[PDB]
Amino acid sequence: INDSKILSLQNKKNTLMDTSGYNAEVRVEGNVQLNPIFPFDFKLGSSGDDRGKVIVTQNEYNAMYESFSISFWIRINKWVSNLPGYTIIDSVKNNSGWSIGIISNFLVFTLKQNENSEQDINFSYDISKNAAGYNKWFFVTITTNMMGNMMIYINGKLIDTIKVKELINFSKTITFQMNKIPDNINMWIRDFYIFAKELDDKDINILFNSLQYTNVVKDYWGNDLRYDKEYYMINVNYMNRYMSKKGNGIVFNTRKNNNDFNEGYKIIIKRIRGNTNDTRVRGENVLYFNTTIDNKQYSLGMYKPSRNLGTDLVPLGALDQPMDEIRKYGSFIIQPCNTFDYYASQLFLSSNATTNRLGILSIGSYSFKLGDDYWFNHEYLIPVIKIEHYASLLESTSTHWVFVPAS
Ligand SMILES: CC(=O)N[C@@H]1[C@@H](O[C@@H]2O[C@H](CO)[C@H](O)[C@H](O[C@]3(C(=O)O)C[C@H](O)[C@@H](NC(C)=O)[C@H]([C@H](O)[C@H](O)CO)O3)[C@H]2O)[C@@H](O)[C@@H](CO)O[C@H]1O
Repeated sequence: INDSKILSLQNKKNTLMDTSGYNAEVRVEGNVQLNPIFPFDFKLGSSGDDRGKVIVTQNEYNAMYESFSISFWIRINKWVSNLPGYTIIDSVKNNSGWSIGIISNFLVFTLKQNENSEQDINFSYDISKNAAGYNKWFFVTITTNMMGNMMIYINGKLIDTIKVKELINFSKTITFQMNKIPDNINMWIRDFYIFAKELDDKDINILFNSLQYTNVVKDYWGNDLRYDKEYYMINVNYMNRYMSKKGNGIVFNTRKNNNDFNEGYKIIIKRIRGNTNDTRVRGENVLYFNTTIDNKQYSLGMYKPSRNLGTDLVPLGALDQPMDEIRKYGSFIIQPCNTFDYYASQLFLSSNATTNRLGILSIGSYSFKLGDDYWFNHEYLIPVIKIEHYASLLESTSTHWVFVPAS
């Protein structure tokens, strides 16, 4: 409910300001970059004395702090598991207030009563699902009740709760600056809001969704997915695998460098149906995939395997196919699929480049012959389309595909 909003930090015509009506002073110092297109984020780094600093000084209010909520979008790169301690958003003055910091895989909200007494709650990201760092946009919501609980949500899901110690002096200043605690990282923020009440589960999820274009598909880091751009296409079940080729088949190989994404072939997404005013990829767009291998441009498309892999299964491969083959055998309908853990998409086989769905793109290990195979079948982990009878796979995580920018 926006009637409780008492701070609203936003980029408006390339100027950070408070749009809430309470007109807090916003000062910008040093290397702060503002994004002129959505989501209109500001960017800070950790290097230099000219490091980047946003000071928000609230105006005449702090008379409304028995319950409050803090909400914002944030992205950190490269947020590695051994990250040193950093304060990033600080509102502490004379040893009381609150603070937001990061260390290792933790983001920590600290409610500071005195120099001696101090409570914190945190979100610790799942390292097993983020081998290359948690470098994706996420939505933080912190709700505090001075006579109740102190909670943190991430992407609208509750993570950590603590009872507040019942007896605090709040600072009028909020300072966005990446300050190390006695290699270089970047930080993006947008839509930093403070509410003068304790938001509940329902309001937080309404808020969460209201700040996104739900039908704009996202890349792995949460930025808008785009046509005519090189990506690494990776399946959620097999994040430790890169795309390769054998014969006319696409095969997935195990990564040598698991702490980043720089292996295998790159795909470019090509629009067939969609909005031409921009380059963004949207749900119900129909599209196809190109990839460049040994300087020859191929396109992804179905092919007949050496043997039947299973009922209703057809493998997806890299073929030198003319546009009419792409239409019949390699056109897809994309739908966004965002989870707490990842920004992904589902891909349905298009009937002749229409929005009519014939199957779903999944993945699996199958034993058959590719390339120069002759005498024996071999196990290959391949992208595979389940035709017609794919109802059980709709909820399956094997149909969740992500796209990591390959610059
Ligand atoms: C049937 C069964 O329970 N088998 C057990 C194994 O289950 C498979 O485990 C492998 C891991 O080695 C995979 O996780 C596989 O899951 C998927 C997958 O590959 O991601 C889900 C996909 O939906 C499915 N694809 C399609 C198109 O349906 C594939 C696919 O069926 C296979 O890849 C084809 O070979 O499978 C699990 O099914 C696993 O628990 C092992 C561990 O011991 O135990 C087997 O008993």
